[PDB]
Amino acid sequence: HSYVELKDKVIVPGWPTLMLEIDFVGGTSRNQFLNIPFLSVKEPLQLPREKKLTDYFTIDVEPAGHSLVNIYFQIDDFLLLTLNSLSVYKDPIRKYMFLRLNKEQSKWAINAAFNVFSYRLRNIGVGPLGPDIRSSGP
Amino acid sequence: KHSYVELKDKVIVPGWPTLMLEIDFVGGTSRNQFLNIPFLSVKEPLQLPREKKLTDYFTIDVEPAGHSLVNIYFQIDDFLLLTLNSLSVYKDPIRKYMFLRLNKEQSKWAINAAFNVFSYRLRNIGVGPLGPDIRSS
Amino acid sequence: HSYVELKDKVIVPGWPTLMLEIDFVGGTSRNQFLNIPFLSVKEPLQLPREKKLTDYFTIDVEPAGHSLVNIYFQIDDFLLLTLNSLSVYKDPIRKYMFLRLNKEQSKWAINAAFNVFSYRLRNIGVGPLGPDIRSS
Amino acid sequence: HSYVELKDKVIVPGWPTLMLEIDFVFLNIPFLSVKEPLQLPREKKLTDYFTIDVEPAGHSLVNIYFQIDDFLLLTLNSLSVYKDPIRKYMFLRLNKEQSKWAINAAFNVFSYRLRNIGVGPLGPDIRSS
Amino acid sequence: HSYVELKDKVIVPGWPTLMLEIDFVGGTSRNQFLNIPFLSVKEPLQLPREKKLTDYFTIDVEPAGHSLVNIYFQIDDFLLLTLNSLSVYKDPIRKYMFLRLNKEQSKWAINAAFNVFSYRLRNIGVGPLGPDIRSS
Amino acid sequence: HSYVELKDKVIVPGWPTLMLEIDFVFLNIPFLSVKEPLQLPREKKLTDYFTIDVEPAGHSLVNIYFQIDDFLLLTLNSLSVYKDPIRKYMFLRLNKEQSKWAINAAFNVFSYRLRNIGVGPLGPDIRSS
Amino acid sequence: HSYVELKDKVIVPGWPTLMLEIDFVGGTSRNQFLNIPFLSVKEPLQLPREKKLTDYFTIDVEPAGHSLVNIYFQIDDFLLLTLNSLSVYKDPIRKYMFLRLNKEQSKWAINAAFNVFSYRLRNIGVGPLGPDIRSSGP
Amino acid sequence: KHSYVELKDKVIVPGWPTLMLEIDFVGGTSRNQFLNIPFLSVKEPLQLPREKKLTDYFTIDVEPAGHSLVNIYFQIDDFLLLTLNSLSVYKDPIRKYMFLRLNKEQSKWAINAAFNVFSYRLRNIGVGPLGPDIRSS
Amino acid sequence: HSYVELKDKVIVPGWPTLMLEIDFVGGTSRNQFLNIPFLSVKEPLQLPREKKLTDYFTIDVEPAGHSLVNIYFQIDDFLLLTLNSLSVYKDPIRKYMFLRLNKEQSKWAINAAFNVFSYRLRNIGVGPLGPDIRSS
Amino acid sequence: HSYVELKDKVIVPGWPTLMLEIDFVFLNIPFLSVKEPLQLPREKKLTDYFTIDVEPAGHSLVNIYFQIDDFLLLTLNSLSVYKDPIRKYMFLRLNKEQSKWAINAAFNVFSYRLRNIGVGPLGPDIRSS
Amino acid sequence: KHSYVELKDKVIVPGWPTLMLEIDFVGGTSRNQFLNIPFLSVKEPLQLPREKKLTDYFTIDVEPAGHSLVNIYFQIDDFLLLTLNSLSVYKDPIRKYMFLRLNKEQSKWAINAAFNVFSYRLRNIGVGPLGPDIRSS
Amino acid sequence: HSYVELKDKVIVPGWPTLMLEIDFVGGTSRNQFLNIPFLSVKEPLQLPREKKLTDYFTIDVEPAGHSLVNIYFQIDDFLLLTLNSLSVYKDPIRKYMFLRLNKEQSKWAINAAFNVFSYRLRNIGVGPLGPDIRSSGP
Ligand SMILES: Nc1nc2c(ncn2[C@@H]2O[C@H](CO)[C@@H](OP(=O)(O)O)[C@H]2O)c(=O)[nH]1
Ligand SMILES: Nc1nc2c(ncn2[C@@H]2O[C@H](CO)[C@@H](OP(=O)(O)O)[C@H]2O)c(=O)[nH]1
Ligand SMILES: Nc1nc2c(ncn2[C@@H]2O[C@H](CO)[C@@H](OP(=O)(O)O)[C@H]2O)c(=O)[nH]1
Ligand SMILES: Nc1nc2c(ncn2[C@@H]2O[C@H](CO)[C@@H](OP(=O)(O)O)[C@H]2O)c(=O)[nH]1
Ligand SMILES: Nc1nc2c(ncn2[C@@H]2O[C@H](CO)[C@@H](OP(=O)(O)O)[C@H]2O)c(=O)[nH]1
Ligand SMILES: Nc1nc2c(ncn2[C@@H]2O[C@H](CO)[C@@H](OP(=O)(O)O)[C@H]2O)c(=O)[nH]1
Ligand SMILES: [Cl-]
Ligand SMILES: [Cl-]
Ligand SMILES: [Cl-]
Ligand SMILES: [Cl-]
Ligand SMILES: [Cl-]
Ligand SMILES: [Cl-]
Ligand SMILES: [Cl-]
Ligand SMILES: [Cl-]
Ligand SMILES: [Cl-]
Ligand SMILES: [Cl-]
Ligand SMILES: [Cl-]
Ligand SMILES: [Cl-]
Ligand SMILES: [Cl-]
Ligand SMILES: [Cl-]
Ligand SMILES: [Cl-]
Repeated sequence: HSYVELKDKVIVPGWPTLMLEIDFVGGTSRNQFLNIPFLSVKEPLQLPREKKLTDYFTIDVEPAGHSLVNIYFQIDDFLLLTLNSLSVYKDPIRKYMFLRLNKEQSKWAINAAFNVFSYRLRNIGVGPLGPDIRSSGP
Repeated sequence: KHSYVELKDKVIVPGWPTLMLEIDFVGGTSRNQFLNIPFLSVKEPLQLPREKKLTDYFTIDVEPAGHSLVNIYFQIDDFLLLTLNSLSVYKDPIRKYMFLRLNKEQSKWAINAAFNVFSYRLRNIGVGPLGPDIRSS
Repeated sequence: HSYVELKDKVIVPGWPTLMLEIDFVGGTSRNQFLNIPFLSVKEPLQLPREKKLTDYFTIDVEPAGHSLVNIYFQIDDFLLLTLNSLSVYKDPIRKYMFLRLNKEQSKWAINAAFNVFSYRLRNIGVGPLGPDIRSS
Repeated sequence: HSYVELKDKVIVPGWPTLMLEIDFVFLNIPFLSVKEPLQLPREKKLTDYFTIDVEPAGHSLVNIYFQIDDFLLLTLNSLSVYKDPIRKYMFLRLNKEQSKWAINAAFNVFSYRLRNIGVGPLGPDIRSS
Repeated sequence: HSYVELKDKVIVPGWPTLMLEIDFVGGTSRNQFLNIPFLSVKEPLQLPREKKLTDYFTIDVEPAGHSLVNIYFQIDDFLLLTLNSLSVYKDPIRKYMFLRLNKEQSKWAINAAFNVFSYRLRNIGVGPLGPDIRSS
Repeated sequence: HSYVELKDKVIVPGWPTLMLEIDFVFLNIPFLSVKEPLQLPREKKLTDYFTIDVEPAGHSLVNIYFQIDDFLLLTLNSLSVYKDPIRKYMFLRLNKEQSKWAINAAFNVFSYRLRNIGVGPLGPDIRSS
Repeated sequence: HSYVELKDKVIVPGWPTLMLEIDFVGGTSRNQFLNIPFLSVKEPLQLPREKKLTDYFTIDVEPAGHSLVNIYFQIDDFLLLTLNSLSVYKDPIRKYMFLRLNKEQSKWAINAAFNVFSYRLRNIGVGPLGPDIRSSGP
Repeated sequence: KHSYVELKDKVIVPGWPTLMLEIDFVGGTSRNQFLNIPFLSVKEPLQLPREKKLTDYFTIDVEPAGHSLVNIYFQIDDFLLLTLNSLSVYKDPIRKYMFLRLNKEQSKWAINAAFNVFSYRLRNIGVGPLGPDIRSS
Repeated sequence: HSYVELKDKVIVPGWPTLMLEIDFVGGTSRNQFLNIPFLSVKEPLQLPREKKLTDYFTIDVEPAGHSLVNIYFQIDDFLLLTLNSLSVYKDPIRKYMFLRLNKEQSKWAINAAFNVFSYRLRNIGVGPLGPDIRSS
Repeated sequence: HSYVELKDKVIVPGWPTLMLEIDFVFLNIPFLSVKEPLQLPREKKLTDYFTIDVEPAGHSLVNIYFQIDDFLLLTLNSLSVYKDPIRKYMFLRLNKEQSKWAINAAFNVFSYRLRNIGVGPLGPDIRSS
Repeated sequence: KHSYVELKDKVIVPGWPTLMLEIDFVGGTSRNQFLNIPFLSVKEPLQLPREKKLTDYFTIDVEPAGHSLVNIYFQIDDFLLLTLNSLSVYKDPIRKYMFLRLNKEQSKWAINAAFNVFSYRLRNIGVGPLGPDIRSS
Repeated sequence: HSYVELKDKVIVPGWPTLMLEIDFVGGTSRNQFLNIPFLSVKEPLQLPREKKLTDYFTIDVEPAGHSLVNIYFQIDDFLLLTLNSLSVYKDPIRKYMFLRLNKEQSKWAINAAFNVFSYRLRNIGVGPLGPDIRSSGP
């Protein structure tokens, strides 16, 4: 297989957001969390409270330059189905993915030597013009 | 259908007074870092009527445009649009539906605040001593 | 006249550096100074006895974008002669000039509404590969 | 001779890393992807092989120039994943914030080292796929 | 006229803060500045281009006790308008005012025989619960 | 809702302690007398449960406001010697010197923790008498 | 039993002083000693050079507030007799006592987490007006 | 029997020149921390005769008043009492036997020095620019 | 007149110290101030309200050798009276004076081409053996 | 009494050392050559025996004055290689740079200690020849 | 045989303009530390002809004189010697072959650079405000 | 035996230099090397690449004052021959030697508590007037 890029275009302004929050080992201050707008979704995600994220969603942080980091992903079939069914951009999710962070995003990941303590997905809702904005594409 | 178009950098002209967009978030992390965006260069200061308020004329909306960048979307009432276009040093740049792009660092901040806007304002900043000489040059 | 750009190329790796230290009105004690590498010079800029860079310079910060700022300057006739004779890049200095700050450096000027409290000159030396680097 | 850039493409996602860490009188910079760990002889130290010079390259950006002795160069070029990127005369670019930090320190480096960073759980799969 | 007290209640938890940074004549390099949280404001106090707080203010430290000191101030007409329009507490600012330093803060003014070297304004932001706190 | 004060009376001489320690970008504050040690689950950390906000409350004094997640609140209220003092929204007052320190740091907290402090030789006798 | 407060009023100005000096674990600089004027005495204390203070006098430092500490005491009968016989205020000493320190006094005790390294009593003499002052009560 | 009475805070009047009591201890810990006590507000500066000295007019005595607080006790000769009362902005506050209270921090310092006074003085401090306007207001 | 030497002996171990803090034009943010123990005094030098040491002093750094520098000063009449009445060493202060910097202290003045940005006065206390030491 | 200088001649090349180390609110000063290591009783600490006072002695140089309790004095005088150099009242001189450092700290010492430094490979031969 | 004689400290006269010798090394360690040596006090500024250069008039050579100290040896052309002697406040101190001694700290620096001179110059420094009053006194 | 001083006078200006470089344990920054001009030599030193310096040349750093250090030396017969034959000052080298460093030289040695990591001899060549200078003695 290969690891396919999850590109920026899966973020569609005005649609609720799925956010991947990452905390690194030795992080003390919370403004050190790496928060990544991950996917725009038609409705918020809800996983079976029984199931854990760690069993359906593996992440891995690697260096990609002198101040860049990439995030690599393993996504279980059942979550890929769920995510593909929520995603506003049409079915962008594959089993093996990655996305590139910019230099600003990468600062704390480089400092913790890519050592991850905890991660999660969080549903982030929309602002006052959200419907208008998504309705307004050219 | 209308379109959301970009208020680009060219609308800031060096030497002219500045209209500054100031946004505060609800649960923004890190202290003493503000979101101050020079918004539009103006020939004369903005002055809204005393009884009416800004949020009757001006609505904003911060959303993500990708895995790192964030845009402020906004809707501008017809009255403030005429006023702002008439004051604007750049020729009539203002439209009813727009956005401006945040930079890499500002995006990070807005993301960290979960895009959650507590308030915002528009403030007049004057010019330094060489201002007159800079615009007339 | 026109305000002509003092561009990045007048900083040449391996030569001592002329630097502009700026303090903005407001902010916090925690705030570092804004420190702008300004000109690569043959040798340290020495001012006449009892003088300061404020005595030959006049600066004015103006926005140039949604997160960008330029610094505009007016440079006195004698300092103009001085900096043109120390400059590594051939005679880059004019009386009316500006330089463009990046989106990091502008952050500090914008939150102070462009208002400078003070500035002064600093001279910076070169490390152990300096001459080697400029030769290459 | 000329100081050639050690470009970002010497970093290969999936393989272990050499982190350049620098204390100005602090920054971490991934430096080189390697096939095996670096470990100098017991009775030498990095500064026997490696000189660092931090230098301004514009009105905001800063480069780190460095000179690599021949023994460290043949060693690093053998361990490197990317094929023989290392030369005697080189530089690398710091970002907007690293630069500022460097400027604030008047470019004075107090110390520096090279540290082996192992890889994540998908590491071997990323590079092998 | 009378010197009216700018009391503690004009600092309101959860709002940005206006601060007065004072340097006293004498003392030591080790001495921290005297930093007095002065006014809670809607937004940061921005001064007109090229101006400083010294240009609108006049301060005078006098003892008020065996280990107590007050700061007296005379506030210029335009800054008076400005601070009364940013104030969170409703219009607390008068032209002639004083504030009472505590027995810790007075220690620093008394050992300098009340003599100020300089002062300037600082603006301080709010943490992650700021708006939450002011709402409650 | 309202931020209620965590008063001094939650400190009971004789019983072990929870020390709030805070590093501004340093102060120790006895925080809560507890019957048994606090120890969070292995895979969480304090800042998952606990937000701190330092704020000026006059011309000299400073308070620390904080928000406590429900799990940490039920946990702390069970261990507490004083009966259920802990709420979701609270503050505590710093002294004249702590305040100054806080002001000098522009109220910026770099880190904070909660540490178990055992008791002295008369500890059990003090509380039991 | 209970632990009885040794109140300020046992300090009678103009009379020599008994001082309790406390040093904490990890104290480096001597201006970190906690010195407490403990009792006013008619004459200086002198314990049998044979006997140790630690056998007749136990101390214990506890928290009492967010920046307050209290000192708790166990006083052997023989020292209580001795102290009661020296004390200017009439017989204030009991077997189980405590006194409250203010916030200023408590700073280094809070920093060492109440961990005591060493303590002692010291006789502190009087100034030039001492007799006049003690003679002058209203 | 006489009594030792308190020289209270009210005898310091803002806007008037200050008579400052300065005490040095023998083995005081911590450097650059002085014991400077503003002592009495005066209409005109104090000036003792050149030949005579302060310790012929003024005697001080630092003692503890409890487990934390410390008082400076003092005895003031009849000549300096007349002089000080005549100079005092507050109406005749000075008596022959007095004390003033030290604060929590100063007590700690005096305790740490074992109350052991090396020397002391009385020094005139002037007024700032608003002084005149503050007392006549 | 002549510039008379303020010699080392006017610093007397065990007494508070009067110090001159100097900032030179140029250099680096990293540069410590040049701090010269200047006079041992009975008590702290207190200046009149609103005044600074620059208001009574005039200084001029000149070289005295291949790595040596002296500081020359002109001292105003009232400050002359003040420092002569606080001096521990009997009346050492004249209107025109100089003091000799050592090869370490001159290093800092020479690299700035003798050019001072500012100076101010500092007062330094004494440790726990101070009076003991001066008595001995 | 008088504060007498602890001169350089109390340092005897070849014999182990007592290093005076001082942290201003950092300097190492060889202090005394000793025949055997110093080790205080378990329940005491240096500052019980030893007071330090840093003081300016000219327009550039600084001395460290110190007072040595009688027990530490008899102990140090027995271990000393040079014969009984130690008195109750003493001082030592700092160099041009140590001084500057001391001045920069407003002479404020945060801590100080005495550390045993063993000897080199020729140590015993140097002193015995 | 000629001799290399010392340019001693006496040739620097306080109150007069300074001729400063500035030396840069090739691989000198430590940043922002320069080798600036005040070289000779002069009545008027030095000004070499525009076409000719310093290294045609002036040659320097840094060597060790022992286990710690280092001397700068130099050779001075006949033209610059006449010029420098005529400008020199001190009476004719310059000869064709000389040296000056470096101090303990400067020696260390020169040693660390392996004595390896990259370039050097002579620069005029003026006088402070009391200059006139200092030399005429 | 005794340890004989290797005095400054063995440095003869204008003649190439032999330099003893010393690095101390815990030295991080290279401007912390102690470099000592050791001997002036008629030609550069060249030891049999087979042989090590450590077998022919032992060094030892000792304290000699509150800010002074001395370096003590053991020099094998074969290197003494070699050094004596190179040395410009006539035959100054003995088996047991020492030299005194000044206070400036001693700073980093005192900081590392005299603990040596590595040392070596390095040949340092001469400047543009070197021959003239050595020819010019009075
Ligand atoms: N995404 C977004 N949310 C905003 C904005 N302004 C206020 N908010 C609030 O922040 C929340 C998302 O972080 C939204 O509430 P809701 O998501 O709970 O409906 C929304 O009401 C904005 O400009 N963008
Ligand atoms: N590079 C990398 N390391 C990780 C990640 N998550 C956890 N780690 C841990 O951090 C270490 C690298 O800093 C690895 O251990 P290892 O180096 O002992 O193999 C690994 O266990 C990740 O996403 N990327
Ligand atoms: N709280 C307290 N602890 C003390 C005191 N004296 C010594 N200690 C020691 O300090 C520790 C608390 O900081 C205790 O150990 P423990 O916590 O392992 O029981 C105790 O042994 C004291 O007076 N009070
Ligand atoms: N208690 C006290 N002692 C003083 C004072 N001034 C000087 N001293 C000296 O300090 C000592 C007590 O610390 C006293 O000596 P004595 O106690 O040895 O008799 C006393 O002489 C003072 O004001 N109060
Ligand atoms: N004093 C000294 N110690 C050295 C030297 N070289 C190495 N050392 C080591 O440093 C230590 C002293 O700091 C010694 O160990 P030791 O103290 O355990 O005997 C010794 O092994 C030297 O030249 N002088
Ligand atoms: N010793 C010395 N070397 C110098 C000087 N100026 C330049 N150099 C160069 O430094 C080198 C010695 O460190 C010399 O080259 P070389 O020794 O390779 O011949 C020499 O050319 C100087 O003034 N003294
Ligand atoms: Cl995609
Ligand atoms: Cl667009
Ligand atoms: Cl544009
Ligand atoms: Cl360019
Ligand atoms: Cl300047
Ligand atoms: Cl109030
Ligand atoms: Cl200001
Ligand atoms: Cl009682
Ligand atoms: Cl009373
Ligand atoms: Cl009162
Ligand atoms: Cl002298
Ligand atoms: Cl001043
Ligand atoms: Cl000579
Ligand atoms: Cl001379
Ligand atoms: Cl010899």
